[PDB]
Amino acid sequence: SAFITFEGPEGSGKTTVINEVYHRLVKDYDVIMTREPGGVPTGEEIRKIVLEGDMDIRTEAMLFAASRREHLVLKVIPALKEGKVVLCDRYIDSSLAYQGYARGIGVEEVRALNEFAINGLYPDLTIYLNVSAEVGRERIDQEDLKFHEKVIEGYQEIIHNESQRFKSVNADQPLENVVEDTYQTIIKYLEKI
Amino acid sequence: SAFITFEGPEGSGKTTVINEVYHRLVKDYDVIMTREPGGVPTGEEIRKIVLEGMDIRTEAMLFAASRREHLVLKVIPALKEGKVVLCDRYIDSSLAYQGYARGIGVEEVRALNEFAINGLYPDLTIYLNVSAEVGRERIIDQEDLKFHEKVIEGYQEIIHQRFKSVNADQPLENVVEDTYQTIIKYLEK
Ligand SMILES: Cc1cn([C@H]2CCCN([C@H](CC(C)(C)C)c3ccc(C(=O)O)c(Oc4cccc(Br)c4)c3)C2)c(=O)[nH]c1=O
Ligand SMILES: Cc1cn([C@H]2CCCN([C@H](CC(C)(C)C)c3ccc(C(=O)O)c(Oc4cccc(Br)c4)c3)C2)c(=O)[nH]c1=O
Repeated sequence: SAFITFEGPEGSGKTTVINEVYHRLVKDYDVIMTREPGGVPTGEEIRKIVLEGDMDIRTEAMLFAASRREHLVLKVIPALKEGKVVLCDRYIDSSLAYQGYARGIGVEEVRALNEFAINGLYPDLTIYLNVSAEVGRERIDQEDLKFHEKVIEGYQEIIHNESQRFKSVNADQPLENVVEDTYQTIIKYLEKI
Repeated sequence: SAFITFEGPEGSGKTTVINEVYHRLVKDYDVIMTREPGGVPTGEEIRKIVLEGMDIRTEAMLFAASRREHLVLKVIPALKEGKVVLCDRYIDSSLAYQGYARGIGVEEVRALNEFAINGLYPDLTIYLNVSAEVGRERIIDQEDLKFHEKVIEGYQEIIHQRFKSVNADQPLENVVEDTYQTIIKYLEK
């Protein structure tokens, strides 16, 4: 079993990449792909509160962490117990970069919150779709651009402090190459375990 | 302004105490009575999830999220107006109930709630210290009795500066008087 998360800003091609990589991995592994809330009823009700939110950033961060726990308990943990490879589109690192860094709560504060939610369940491997701010901008106002750059800056601060868990993939390449590198990184990891 | 929370297990006379203290303090102060979620839309929606539908950590994070919304949208605006806010249950209830009695761990729940309150600790906290036996009589099953006892043990650990322990085994008239005198001494100094 392996718990692999996918991370990146908007414009990294993350969702297109995970979809392709998953389609290729299904041919050789017992794998599922999910994201939060991912159909878990409580997480879906929490999602509705977030979308209906000038919500206080700490309340928003707690709602993401509550959804994360419900999705972890109902979907992720049972699949890992059945020996599956679990691919998850966004996890703890999205809260660290968005709520912690870009919104300014602080990465360390948001990490403490998320550690309460995940109760030790860190990913075995996190693929970071490393898109430059400029390529990201072109794939997508001043406020939206400032936020996008701050999300990228946050991910770089997180990856600098936890190098071993992450595998950075060049997301500035054509999408076919991003898919290939991510798939190869994953199979290299899965064949070692 | 003053932020005063009230804590205690069921059967501590907490409802009677807050209402009677409110009625006496309104003569001299701009006072409000509140409890979470306290009518804050988001908090009320979180409460519906809790009541109409759970993993204990998800539950703890929902109480904390409702706590933050009630603090930001109701408590802080009242404190800014110069109000005395009488709040029925706060951080200490999550520590005693989720942390201790439900078994998540007091330290884990404390960290969660410090994220939620971001330094906004009560100015004063009245703990209505009732014995399990007097509390049980005021309430009126084995699992419920043991849970009530665990809640009390949870509060004992928390209490072990803002805390003012009032002897809630006394008749309620005396519990009210002691609580009111404790609050006046705080407000007037
Ligand atoms: C997992 C995670 C993600 N993200 C970002 C990633 C980029 C998109 N954004 C938006 C947020 C916005 C406030 C509605 C604008 C956004 C966009 C679409 C949706 C949807 O599912 O339709 C959405 O809802 C969700 C998603 C996941 C959990 C819950 Br609960 C609610 C939020 C959320 C964080 O910031 N932190 C995190 O931990
Ligand atoms: C502030 C706080 C309280 N409590 C306890 C105190 C004793 C009562 N219990 C129950 C819980 C139960 C699971 C439904 C049995 C209970 C009973 C009635 C209600 C209702 O308001 O109708 C209720 O809903 C709420 C209350 C507050 C916030 C949100 Br959100 C939902 C929960 C909650 C904790 O445990 N931690 C805390 O931080």
